[PDB]
Amino acid sequence: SWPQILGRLTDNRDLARGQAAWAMDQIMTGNARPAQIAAFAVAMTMKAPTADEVGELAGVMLSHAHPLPADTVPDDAVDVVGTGTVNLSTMAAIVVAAAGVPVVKHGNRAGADTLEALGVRIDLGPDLVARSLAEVGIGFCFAPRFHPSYRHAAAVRREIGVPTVFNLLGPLTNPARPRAGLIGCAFADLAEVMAGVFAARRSSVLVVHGDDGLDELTTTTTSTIWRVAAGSVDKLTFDPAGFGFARAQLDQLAGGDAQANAAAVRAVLGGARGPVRDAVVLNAAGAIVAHAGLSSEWLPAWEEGLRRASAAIDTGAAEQLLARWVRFGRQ
Amino acid sequence: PSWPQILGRLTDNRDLARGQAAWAMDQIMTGNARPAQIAAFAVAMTMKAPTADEVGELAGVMLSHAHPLPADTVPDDAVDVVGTGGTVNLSTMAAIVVAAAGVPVVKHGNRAASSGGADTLEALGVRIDLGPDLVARSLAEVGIGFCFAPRFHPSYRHAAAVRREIGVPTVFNLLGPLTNPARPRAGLIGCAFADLAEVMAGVFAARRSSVLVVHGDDGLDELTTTTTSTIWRVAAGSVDKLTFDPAGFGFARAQLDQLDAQANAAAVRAVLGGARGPVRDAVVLNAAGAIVAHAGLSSRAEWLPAWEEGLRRASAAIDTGAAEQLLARWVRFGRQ
Ligand SMILES: O=C(O)c1ccccc1Nc1ccc(OCCCP(=O)(O)O)cc1C(=O)O
Ligand SMILES: O=C(O)c1ccccc1Nc1ccc(OCCCP(=O)(O)O)cc1C(=O)O
Repeated sequence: SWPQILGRLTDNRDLARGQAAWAMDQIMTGNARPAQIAAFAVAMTMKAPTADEVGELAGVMLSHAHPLPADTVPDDAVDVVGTGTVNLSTMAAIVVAAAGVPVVKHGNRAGADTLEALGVRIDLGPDLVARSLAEVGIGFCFAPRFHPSYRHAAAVRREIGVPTVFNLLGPLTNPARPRAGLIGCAFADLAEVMAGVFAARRSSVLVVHGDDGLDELTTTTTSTIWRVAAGSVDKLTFDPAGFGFARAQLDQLAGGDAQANAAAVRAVLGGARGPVRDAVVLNAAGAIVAHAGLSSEWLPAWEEGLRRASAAIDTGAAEQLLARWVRFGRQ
Repeated sequence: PSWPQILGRLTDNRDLARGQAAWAMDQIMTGNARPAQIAAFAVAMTMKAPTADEVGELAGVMLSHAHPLPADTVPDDAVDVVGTGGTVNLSTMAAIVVAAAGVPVVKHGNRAASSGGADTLEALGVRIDLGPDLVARSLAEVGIGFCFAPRFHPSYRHAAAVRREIGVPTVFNLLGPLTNPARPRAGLIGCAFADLAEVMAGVFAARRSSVLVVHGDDGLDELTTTTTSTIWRVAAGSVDKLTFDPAGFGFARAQLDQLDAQANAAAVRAVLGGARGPVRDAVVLNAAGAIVAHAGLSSRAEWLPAWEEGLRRASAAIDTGAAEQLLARWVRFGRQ
């Protein structure tokens, strides 16, 4: 019951097995008042959620969500996304796909806004996302379309404004269920929890947190990486200087509205050089490294990832892929 | 100031700045707060661990919006007798006994949506839903009055609703006893939550009230006879933590089970009728506590002598039949 679960949380106790799932299921079946949703969200956040608990929450969401048709998602598909740099992750995603690694993203409007500004059709049913993945090499699951039952939880989150445990679930509830990815987490304390959740489902993932606060591999300083592979977690410090990347300023990597990001995307994929390109290349490589961690060395993998990412841009393959992505939505 | 700012601060486990709790409660009471914001605020403040300043701001806002009793109609030395709950039988009986001893009593409560304070009184034939003028007259003519919460705190209705929806106790559970609209300066105030009792006492202290905030070490929001009780003695803006043992005053230990509105009424009639037992003892104990608190208003009398006088007065109020008569007169007053 709610008094039971909420009571347990306000007493600063971890939940028993299944309780978080029950709570989430009530929320997802419209059997939860806004006050109950809000109380749970806040309490779960201030207690400090466990990997088990967050896993149960994402599990329920995925159990209710629209799936992609059987055998439409390649076994080695990847995600590139952050909890919240949507400009960097959107560009990295295009680059990774152009390098030949299938990419299936999942998001909402406020990084879907940027893709729409670029002329991409973001709101597609499972059948067409599958077609997009196969034919273009990339797909996007529009969260409101795939998680309609979450709308009540979505409204509460906007009403209270502040971040909660629910801010962690985006990368964990991709309806296409990619087994790999580059996952940004702005909250250092929670990044290890997310990595724990990915470890549980045996994903090959790099959970990343810039030491400057970015939910992305940064170039202004070092980054912390929770490398998830073989169901286990390794925590590393990462410095892109080891790969010849010059230090940049934080203000140089920041995003703007959909139109500004769209302009930045066209610039980078058009061959523009500077710190924005560098960050994109770096994060694209990270996703490729995660992809490699599925079927099997750290530095050689990175060096190869950086080559493939840079080439995907310089050959124009990334720019072409975007053009083909746009053209797909019209055909 | 905003909900994101305030809720963000609380979730970061920081105390609020001066005025923020007040701003939040004001929003809640002027209908400018979403149920989700209300619930988030109540839960977040609870898990952060509320301060006396913060709870004081909440109660302060509520009282600033409340309907007052008319000028010069509440005696200087009026007292409250109540618990946070979450012992209505005991506090109701204790209140009648205290009033019959000659200490003006003004209570504050609401009907229960499951049982509560007003329900016991209704079952006894008391008219609970009176306006300020009639509560004032009740207090003057009968020696006791009851402020029906919905009537005096109308703007609080949205907050009260959210309380029930989330179920679990929050800091909001402290506000009832802290927002008696007659603003009595003394009382016996029970708190079921041992952690928040000290906070309550701090709020009363800031007001320079003379109160015993009480928590039975068996969990009762009332002075118990089953074991010891923790009392936060509030007087002269100072809080003093004490442990109270009824055995020190000759009370035999009782079991918890020995302590429904129709059933509460029967228990009230029995005790006021002279029936001996653990229930009477508990009533006499808490009545005496209210009387000790009352004494702390004007005199700096010692702990022991004050209690012994309190116990004598409570017992006499029952044994002379004064308590029984006062209830009857209370019932007749409403029917007039
Ligand atoms: O807004 C609505 O009432 C609604 C109506 C139809 C379909 C979806 C609707 N809202 C949503 C449903 C799911 C959802 O889940 C998206 C997950 C949020 P996150 O990006 O993972 O953090 C978000 C919304 C929304 O209103 O934004
Ligand atoms: O229930 C509480 O937590 C509470 C605490 C302190 C004071 C009053 C409290 N309750 C209420 C206050 C106002 C109210 O308003 C009800 C509607 C009043 P009106 O019809 O507009 O005049 C209802 C309650 C309640 O307990 O349900």
